Amino acid sequence: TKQITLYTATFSPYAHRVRIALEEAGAEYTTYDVDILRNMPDWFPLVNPLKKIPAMTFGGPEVPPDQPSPESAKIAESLAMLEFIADLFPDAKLLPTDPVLRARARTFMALYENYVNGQFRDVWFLGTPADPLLQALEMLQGALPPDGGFAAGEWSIADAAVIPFLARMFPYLEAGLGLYSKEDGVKMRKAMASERFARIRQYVRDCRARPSFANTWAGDAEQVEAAKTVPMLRVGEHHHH
Amino acid sequence: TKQITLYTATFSPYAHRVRIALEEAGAEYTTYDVDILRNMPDWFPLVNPLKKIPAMTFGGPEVPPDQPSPESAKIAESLAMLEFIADLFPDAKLLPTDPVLRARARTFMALYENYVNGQFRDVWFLGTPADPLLQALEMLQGALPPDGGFAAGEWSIADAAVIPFLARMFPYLEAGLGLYSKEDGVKMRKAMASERFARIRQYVRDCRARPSFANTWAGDAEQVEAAKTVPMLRVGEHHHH
Ligand SMILES: N[C@@H](CCC(=O)N[C@@H](CSC(=S)NCCc1ccccc1)C(=O)NCC(=O)O)C(=O)O
Ligand SMILES: N[C@@H](CCC(=O)N[C@@H](CSC(=S)NCCc1ccccc1)C(=O)NCC(=O)O)C(=O)O
Ligand SMILES: [Ca+2]
Repeated sequence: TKQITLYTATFSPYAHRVRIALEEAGAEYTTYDVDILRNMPDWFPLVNPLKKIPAMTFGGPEVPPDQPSPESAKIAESLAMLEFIADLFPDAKLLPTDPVLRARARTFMALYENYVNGQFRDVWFLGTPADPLLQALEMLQGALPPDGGFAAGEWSIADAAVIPFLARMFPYLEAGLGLYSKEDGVKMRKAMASERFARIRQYVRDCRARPSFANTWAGDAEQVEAAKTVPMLRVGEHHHH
Repeated sequence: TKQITLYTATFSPYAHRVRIALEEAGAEYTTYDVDILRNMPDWFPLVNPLKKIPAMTFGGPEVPPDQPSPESAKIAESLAMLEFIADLFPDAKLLPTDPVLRARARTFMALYENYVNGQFRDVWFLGTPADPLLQALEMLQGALPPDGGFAAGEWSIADAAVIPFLARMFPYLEAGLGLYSKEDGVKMRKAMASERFARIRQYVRDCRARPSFANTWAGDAEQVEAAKTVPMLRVGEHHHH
């Protein structure tokens, strides 16, 4: 198989998505953990001109990750990477075969990206109000099959897309990480433990139980420590509405 | 053989995406145009509970669009619909077969969704400064093959995803529709006419020349009039500095 190199960082939920999918695929791959606390290496724009993590190279000669080759394909954007891995490894069935079930997976990924993800970003990094995030999570939970299972029934890349963010939410809340107020932290912790969110808590447990999560997660406390190194999580800053 | 119904509106670039893809697929389908100036029908949340257009039903008995059946699948989110149409009509080759070229298509869609679409929204609906939108458009332009072609080479759903927005930009600017100032309107019109943006103009021309655009566009002047009906475009209102 043509080589896969993923440029990643422990804190990054977008990178985590692609690590999960690569584990589920059974792929051979290399990871290279960047250090955002130091100057970005001058080679990094060769693998992602937008200066984003994850970055992915595919094919080309086998080279050290810090010496990327011009011959490798440079694949940008985590959701594009998820669909790429699903295309590369059809025997791993990272999407359903049925068109309608595949659409459920794609719909779930779009619902998350369009209505939930920006709320996580704004509540955590800007300290905007928590209620719209809780409303968007309740909407997303309503898209899950009610009786159990994953977004499209069997596990798929839709679950790789979403679990990195939901799995960080619980330990980040408990550690008090984020720019939201104390009041909104209390509200979120009570809501996420309440009966209204029992289905999404089961979904999180089901996704975390898979080896693809265990093998790509540093541990709750270690992930909290990695997130504390993120400059935009301006420590000691909180916003109040 | 299963029925497709698309709930649409002329002004909506998101619905336009799916009309283009259905044309390219050679699908048999029904459209039902909603009227956002009157009360939303009580049946509409049965097809989409987020109150969004487009909405799609698939399968079930043939029924009038205003009497949707519980037996049809209810598909939400325009990009999920595009991928669904590609899956349903494999002989139409609405995505490449090669995995790397497929990833170019997905990347282009993610670049537009994540970095460009929100700039269009800020500038048109809030009147924020135009420079970040021009920067994001230059980035998107840079992702196209420079010597010609569509986003992934051959035409794909990536081009159905992006042309509705780029095609509206030119006539909207010429009509002065959107919350940006005259100064930023002049700036954008000059920029989009300059050699800096020749490649994206070629892209717009190439996408517009296909029958799938012609058969799904009401004409520039008619599309402008339809957009004037949108409340959040606040016709007559402009924000300065
Ligand atoms: N749309 C993109 C988004 C990727 C992204 O935002 N990644 C990083 C942000 S980009 C980043 S960390 N780039 C680092 C560039 C760099 C490389 C090497 C050394 C130093 C810096 C992230 O996880 N932020 C945290 C959050 O939003 O919760 C995608 O889906 O891949
Ligand atoms: N993420 C969604 C976005 C869909 C969306 O925003 N659609 C409409 C907005 S939702 C809409 S128009 N809802 C109408 C609901 C309705 C149905 C029937 C009667 C009355 C109202 C739109 O085109 N807005 C214009 C723009 O953003 O440029 C998608 O990708 O499908
Ligand atoms: Ca439901």
